[PDB]
Amino acid sequence: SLTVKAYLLGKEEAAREIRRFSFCFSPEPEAEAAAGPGPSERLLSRVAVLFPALRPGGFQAHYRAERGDLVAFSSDEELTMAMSYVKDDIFRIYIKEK
Amino acid sequence: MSLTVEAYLLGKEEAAREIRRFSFSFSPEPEAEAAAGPGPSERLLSRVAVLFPALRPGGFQAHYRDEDGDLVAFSSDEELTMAMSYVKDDIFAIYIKEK
Repeated sequence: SLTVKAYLLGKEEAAREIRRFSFCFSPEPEAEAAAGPGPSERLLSRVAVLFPALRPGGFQAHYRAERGDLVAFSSDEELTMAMSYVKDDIFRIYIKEK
Repeated sequence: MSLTVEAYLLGKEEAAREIRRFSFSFSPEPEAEAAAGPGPSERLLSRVAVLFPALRPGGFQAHYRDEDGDLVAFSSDEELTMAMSYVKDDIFAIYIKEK
């Protein structure tokens, strides 16, 4: 399992709301239903129901890189890399509504 | 078994406004038929309301400290079972904040 921590940012980039959810170390939930994506579409799904303060699918999750800068990710291929940075079982990300 | 839950009221300067505690049951949920999903969360959030009338009845969010210490606004039973996993004693501390 892997707990993913999300950080809500308003106008002053200030933590608006904080929530976490238990994730599976597996690559994807389904094998047949999955039509390409998996982790991204899954995470972005929770963040929506967890952060109703903003649109359901009108937001972009930005993750810190080796440099620290923010990189709005939206693809499974990007997730597998994001986890490569964190050595622990905690995946932190910056949530921002479009 | 029993478990006392301590709540901390926060105003504008995040200063302790009011302090109150209530005896809780170690059981998973109070009812089995009436319960329509939730249990501990809906139960705790119920007391905090009657205990902290200074704010809205259901217009508040309880934040609990994590392994890191940061505040995590919880609102689901699944989140409660985890919060208790942190505290080893029979005292559950939480930060109450009115929306």
